[PDB]
Amino acid sequence: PLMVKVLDAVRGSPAINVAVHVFRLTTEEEFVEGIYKVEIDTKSYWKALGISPFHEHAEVVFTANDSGPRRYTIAALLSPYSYSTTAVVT
Amino acid sequence: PLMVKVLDAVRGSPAINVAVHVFRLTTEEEFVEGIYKVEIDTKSYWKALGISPFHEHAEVVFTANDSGPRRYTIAALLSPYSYSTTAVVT
Amino acid sequence: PLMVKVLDAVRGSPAINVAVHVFRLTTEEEFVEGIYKVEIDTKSYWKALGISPFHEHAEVVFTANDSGPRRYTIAALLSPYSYSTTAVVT
Amino acid sequence: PLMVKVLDAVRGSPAINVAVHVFRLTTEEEFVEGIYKVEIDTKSYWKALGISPFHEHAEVVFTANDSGPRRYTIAALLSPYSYSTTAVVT
Amino acid sequence: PLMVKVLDAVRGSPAINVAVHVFRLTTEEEFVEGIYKVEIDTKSYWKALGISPFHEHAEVVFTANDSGPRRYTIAALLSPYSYSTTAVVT
Repeated sequence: PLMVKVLDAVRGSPAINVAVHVFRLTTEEEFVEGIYKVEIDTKSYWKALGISPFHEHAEVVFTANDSGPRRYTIAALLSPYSYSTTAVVT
Repeated sequence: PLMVKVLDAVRGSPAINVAVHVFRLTTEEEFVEGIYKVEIDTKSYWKALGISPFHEHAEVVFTANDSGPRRYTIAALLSPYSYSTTAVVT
Repeated sequence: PLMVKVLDAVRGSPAINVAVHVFRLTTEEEFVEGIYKVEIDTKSYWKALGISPFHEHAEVVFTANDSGPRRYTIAALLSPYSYSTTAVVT
Repeated sequence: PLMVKVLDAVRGSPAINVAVHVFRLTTEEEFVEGIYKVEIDTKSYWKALGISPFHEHAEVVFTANDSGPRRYTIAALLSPYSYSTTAVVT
Repeated sequence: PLMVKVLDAVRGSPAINVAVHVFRLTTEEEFVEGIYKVEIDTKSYWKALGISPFHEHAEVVFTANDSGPRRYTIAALLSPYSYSTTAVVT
């Protein structure tokens, strides 16, 4: 008799982020990966190269210059607000 | 008789982040990975290279220059607020 | 008769971060990894290289220059607030 | 007759971070890893290299220069506040 | 008849961090790892290298220069506050 009651009665004015889950090489099975996922300026360079990517003779030069003027200005991230003044000014 | 009551009655104006879970090479099974995941400027360089990536003879130069003028300005991260003044100013 | 009551009645205006879980090479099974995960400037260089990545003869130079002018300015991280003035100023 | 009552009645305006869990090479099973996890400037260089990563003959130079002008300014981390003035100024 | 009542009635405006858990190579099982985990500038260099990582002949130079101008300024870490003025100024 599984019973999940979430947020039954809401008279007011809220700001909500609900997530209700009810259950009864690289291999992934039977999962929930990302629901509210925020990835900002994420980088992956060499992921899951194949079987024997450099088998016998390899002269590999891996230079990774992460070098830049960047400006991430997020006034409210994954954050609800009922009554508020959210501002980014310059 | 599993019964989960979350946030039954809310008269006011809240700011909520609910997450209700009810249950009855690299291999991952039967999981919930990231629900409210915030990844800022995350980096992965060599992940899960294949079987025998440099087997016999390898001359590998791995230079990883993480070098940049960066500005992450987050006024409210994963943080709700009911009545408030959230500001980023310059 | 499992019964979980969380936050039954809320008249006021709160700021909440709820998480209710009710249960009845690298291998991970049957888990909940990250729910409110905040990863800022996280780095992983060599993770889970394959079977025999440098088997017989390897001349590996691993230079990892973590060197940059960076500015992470987070006014409120994973921290809700009901009535407040949250500000980042310059 | 397992019964968990958390935060039954809240008239006021709080700022809460609830987490209610109710239960009845590198291998990890049957766990909850990170719920409110905050990782700032975390680094992992060589994790879980494969079976026999440098088996017979290896000339490995591992130089790890962690050297940079960095500024992490977090005004409130994993810390809710009901009525308050939280400020980062310059 | 397990019964856990936490924070039954709260009239005022608090700032709370609740965590209620109710239960009835490197291998880890059946655990709760980190709930409110704050890791700042944590580093792990060589963790869980595979079976026989340098078996027969190895000339390994491990130089780890942890050398940088860094500024971590956290005004309130894992510390809620009801009525307060929390400030980082420069």
